Amino acid sequence: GTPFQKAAALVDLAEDGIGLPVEILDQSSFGESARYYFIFTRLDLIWSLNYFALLFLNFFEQPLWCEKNPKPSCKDRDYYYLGELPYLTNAESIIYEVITLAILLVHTFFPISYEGSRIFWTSRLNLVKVACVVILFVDVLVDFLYLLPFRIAPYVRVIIFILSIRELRDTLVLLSGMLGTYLNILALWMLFLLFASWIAFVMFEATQQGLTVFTSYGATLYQMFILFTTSNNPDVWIPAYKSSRWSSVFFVLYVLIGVYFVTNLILAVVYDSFKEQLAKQVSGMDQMKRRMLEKAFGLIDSDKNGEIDKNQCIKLFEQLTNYRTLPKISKEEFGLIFDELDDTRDFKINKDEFADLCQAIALRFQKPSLFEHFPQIYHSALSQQLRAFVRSPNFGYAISFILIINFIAVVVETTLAIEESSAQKPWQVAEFVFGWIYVLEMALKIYTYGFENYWREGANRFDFLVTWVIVIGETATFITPDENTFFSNGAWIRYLLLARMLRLIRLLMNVQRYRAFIATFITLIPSLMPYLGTIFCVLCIYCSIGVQVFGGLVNAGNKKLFETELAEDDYLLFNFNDYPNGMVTLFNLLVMGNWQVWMESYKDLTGTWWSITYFVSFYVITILLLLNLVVAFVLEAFFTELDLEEE
Amino acid sequence: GTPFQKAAALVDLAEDGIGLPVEILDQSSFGESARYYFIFTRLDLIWSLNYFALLFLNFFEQPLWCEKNPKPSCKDRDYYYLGELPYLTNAESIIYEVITLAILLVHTFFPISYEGSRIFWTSRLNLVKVACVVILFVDVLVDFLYLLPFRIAPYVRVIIFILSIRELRDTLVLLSGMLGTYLNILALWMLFLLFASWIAFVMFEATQQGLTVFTSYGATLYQMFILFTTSNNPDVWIPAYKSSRWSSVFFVLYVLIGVYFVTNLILAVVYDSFKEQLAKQVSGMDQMKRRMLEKAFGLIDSDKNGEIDKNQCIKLFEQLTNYRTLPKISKEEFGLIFDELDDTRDFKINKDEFADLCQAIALRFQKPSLFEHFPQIYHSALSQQLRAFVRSPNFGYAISFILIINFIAVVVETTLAIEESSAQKPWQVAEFVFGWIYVLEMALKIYTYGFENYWREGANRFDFLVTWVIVIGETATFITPDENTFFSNGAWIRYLLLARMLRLIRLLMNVQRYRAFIATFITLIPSLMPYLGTIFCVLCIYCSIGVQVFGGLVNAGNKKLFETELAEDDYLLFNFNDYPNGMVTLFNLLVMGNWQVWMESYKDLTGTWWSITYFVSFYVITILLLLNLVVAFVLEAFFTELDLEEE
Ligand SMILES: [Ca+2]
Ligand SMILES: [Ca+2]
Ligand SMILES: [Ca+2]
Ligand SMILES: [Ca+2]
Ligand SMILES: [Ca+2]
Ligand SMILES: [Ca+2]
Repeated sequence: GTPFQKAAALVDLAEDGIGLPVEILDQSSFGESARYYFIFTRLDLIWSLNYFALLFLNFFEQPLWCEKNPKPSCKDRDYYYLGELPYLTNAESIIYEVITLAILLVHTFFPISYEGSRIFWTSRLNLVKVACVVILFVDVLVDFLYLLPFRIAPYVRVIIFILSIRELRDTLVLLSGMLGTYLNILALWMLFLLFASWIAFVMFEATQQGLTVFTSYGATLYQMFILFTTSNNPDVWIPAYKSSRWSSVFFVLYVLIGVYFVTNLILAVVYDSFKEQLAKQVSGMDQMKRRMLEKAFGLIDSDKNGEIDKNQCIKLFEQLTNYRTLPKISKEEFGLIFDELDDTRDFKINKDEFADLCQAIALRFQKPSLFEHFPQIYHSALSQQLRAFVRSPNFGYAISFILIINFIAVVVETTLAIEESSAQKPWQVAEFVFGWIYVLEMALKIYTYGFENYWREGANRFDFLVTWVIVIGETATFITPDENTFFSNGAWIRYLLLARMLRLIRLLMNVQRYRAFIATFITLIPSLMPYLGTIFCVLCIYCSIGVQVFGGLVNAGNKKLFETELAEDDYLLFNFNDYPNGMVTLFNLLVMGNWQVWMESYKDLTGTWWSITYFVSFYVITILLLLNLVVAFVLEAFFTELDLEEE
Repeated sequence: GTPFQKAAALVDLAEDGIGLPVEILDQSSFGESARYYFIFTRLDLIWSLNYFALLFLNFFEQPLWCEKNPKPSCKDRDYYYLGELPYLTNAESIIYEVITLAILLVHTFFPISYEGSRIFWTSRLNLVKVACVVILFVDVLVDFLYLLPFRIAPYVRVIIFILSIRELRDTLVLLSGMLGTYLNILALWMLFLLFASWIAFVMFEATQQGLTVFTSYGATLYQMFILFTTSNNPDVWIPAYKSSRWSSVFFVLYVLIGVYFVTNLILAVVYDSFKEQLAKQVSGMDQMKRRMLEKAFGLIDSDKNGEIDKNQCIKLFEQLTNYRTLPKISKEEFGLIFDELDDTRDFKINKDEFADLCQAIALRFQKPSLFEHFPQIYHSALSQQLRAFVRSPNFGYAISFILIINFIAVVVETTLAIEESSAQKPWQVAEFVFGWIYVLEMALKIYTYGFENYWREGANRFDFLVTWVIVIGETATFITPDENTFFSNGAWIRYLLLARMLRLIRLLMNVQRYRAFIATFITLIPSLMPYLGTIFCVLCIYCSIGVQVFGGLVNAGNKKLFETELAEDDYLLFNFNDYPNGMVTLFNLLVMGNWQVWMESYKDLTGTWWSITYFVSFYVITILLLLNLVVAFVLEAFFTELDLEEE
């Protein structure tokens, strides 16, 4: 047991909670565990692809109501308002499930090799993983034997995907703590709805608005709930306004208080409670991080001198460079990290000074040209003029001028979109020239800045990709002037025109005051993914429930469907017949635009009032809790960055 | 010229920028100005009532399109979908205008008495006031002579009302300061809209969604703006979804990015700019206050010793107690404030120590019973038992039990809302007893805590007034069992139930966590008044413009009206025919619920595309600027209070 290997393992554990068990580093036969751990970590791309394949299977499964015998077979894609995604047959679904299940089974039960026996079977996460895998295997076996109330696999495989990502696991734990305070503010919100309905039920008792809308307290409470979202504001109290113009005062007060006071109060409480959960998690994670780093320091210094020498600190680096979960470190970066690590400036790292290792590792990002091989070409009299001009401030001025000319060429080309293909070639030739100029621009930039220096920053790598993607398509259209099924097609021409448009957005980066706002938007999406992924997983669960409950009520032969608001508004294509169909239907309810049409219509098709619990719970869980959390993220991101420049 | 009088005037100026001119305190004949200033300030209630009456005249004026000769006379209130507020005849309008104009003219030109001659005519605010008064007088004279393109008096009197209140003027100044940054963010929003519209127009060129919705670039931009409002989300791209389910991805991306990113960025920018404006205004006002207080202190101390004695300070107190714009101060409050002001504890107030006078004045609010006159009654064994019981914690428990019994009685009474008046008498008697026992509670509370100590708090006064208002109504209903036109009416019974339900709301204060939120809302309402008044004035201006432009297009005989979205949705009662009608029509656009129905319909009635400039500018000015500001205020208040409790 080499102490440096254990120190590297402890550093890997300190970077994030994922790693080797703590109690096996000093245990005998540790290398046999490290080897299997490295082998397991070499296949993380395969594991992630398998998990995404399991997640994306719900989109391609035949709906459960098709497993029965409807009067027309559901291959009639127009009768049920289905569309555009194929269904997997029995053989295809069976083989896909078998392959994915085998890979998942290998992934789940492999940690037992480097975790021993008792440690694997005493972890709650491993226990729930094994339980989910066993449930999925039993479901697959039952399905194979049949070829049953309902198919439970869709829910299970979504759960497996959620717990397979560390960020998705963390979000659910945080939401668990919020559940106490969130339920508290829902009771206050519920009391406001309950009493406001009581006032409106007795006020409009014998009036015209109580004989058609507020027929009973349940009807009143139902209508006052929708009014709280301002989805039917003028519609609901037309009869009250037609019989008395003073009745509008009550509804004006209710909407104003409901929207500005109550709705904003929920957002403030949700964000405040969630922000408290970060403090508990971050402090706990950081406290664990420093404990692991401190323990690693003790292993390295067996002499108890208190500090590590230069070579000993270096020897740690090549031991921790075998891990793929740690930032890449070069050979010359070894001194760079040690130079930056030293805070007391004594050629030695201290115990409390060593606790800033993980932050130090991924902070260097610096440092030399391959065009310096021949000094008779690069160092020329005319070369300096080119070198001066490319680095001159007018270089951007010239490129901006070219972009403006390109902008003029694009807008005039889009104007002649109804003309035939006879006059499109002259503009194609002009666009052909514009493609190579930008390639010439980026190639010239490589000649001056170098190759490796040109590739260091991540933003330029995106510019490298988009420049090459658009030029190969542009030149492919020109080198093939005869008729083709891939270059003269209407779809290909449209894609070409869009590509040049997304090139023109670069002009918007010239405005510094606008460029800052775009940069904030770009840097926010990576940090918003775990919360956006949770919303996607919640939609997946709700989509599976919607298909199983509201399966085939929207047909071309239903009689009660054409009397509902769904048919009158021509929303028949937004149903819960498919998984893709229900995935975009839940997006329409996500934005709360005409959202009560589906809630009203599916209540009539099911014929029961219990069906509205599907939509009420979706609004409460997703709109009020998850979307309000995402909204609060965008505000806090802008508020901190905006105030930063004035400081 | 008594120096204490000038010191009191300077303190009045320090409290707020409204007061006597600075350069007349040392000028000769100062008392002749102070007397007129006090006389002017004694009539502030009359001035405020006159200003509010002038503002409220727009609601009672006959619309200008009625001044012409429509085919039916507009006394037929149903033909034009008018309703419920009377029109002032020529004589009534003339006399009301004369009275208001006379009072306003007296108010405007009275300051010239205590401001001299040259000072009055060199102030920009006074010049604007005089110009507005002259314009209003000219309009009144022209109207009298006639009995003309249009009447300008509505806008002028709205402006007069706006500039007659300091808070509205401050809000306007801050908005003028913000205008540049608001335009800066609007330009980026417009660029985003234009780019998205270009992409959508080109990409759906020859598709079914481009032959019915995106017919041209202007129509595409219009529909993309409405979609950014998310008022027609599923409707706009139904043809695209019907021809290709993958087309929904573009619209999903547009809606998500637009709404979240752009809306929250605009809100953040507006809030940041307004906070900067608040910082500037507060800094300037505080600097002016300190300068005025320093000048007053310099005036008081003519001996240049550096500190003021006690008697001189008390003399300042009863010299400044003559102003009605300053907080009330009693006799012992003189010594109380003198003791509280002393920070160095030396029986003397210092130069910088005196600058904390305005804050100290309205901070005492303390300090004794009138029931102590007879010690043979108040001091008794049973009296002691009652005093112990009322102040005991079980007093609240018993009152809560009584209120719960009242809740049961009220709910069972409301259950039998369809029954006749024969069985309502027992419940009327029960609620009669409830009202009297509540009055007994209030009287006993007065008896135990005293009279003045009971009247010190404000919520206690509110409880007193509401209890008396409900009990007088209950007893008036009970003592008249025979048929009456005021006590057996259904409206009276409904009012009684509504009054009782608020008493039933008193129980909501028992929950501490809900009581904190309610108190936060209650203390938030006063601080939001200037912004709500600014929104109200903007709504008044827009209503006047809408009545002037969209006057009588909504009739019962129009042919192009029944083909519009206004008639199909049965929104015909929400038009711009009246001032009351337009005032509630603008509220429907305020909440952005089905808001494009009016924008679509009036474009067809006017027959021009310029009419949408009325609705777009309303959305930009009101929804994106003022309502966002109110929302930001609510969020920041809730956040600060919340974070205050965990601290
Ligand atoms: Ca790790
Ligand atoms: Ca050492
Ligand atoms: Ca050191
Ligand atoms: Ca004053
Ligand atoms: Ca003195
Ligand atoms: Ca002192």
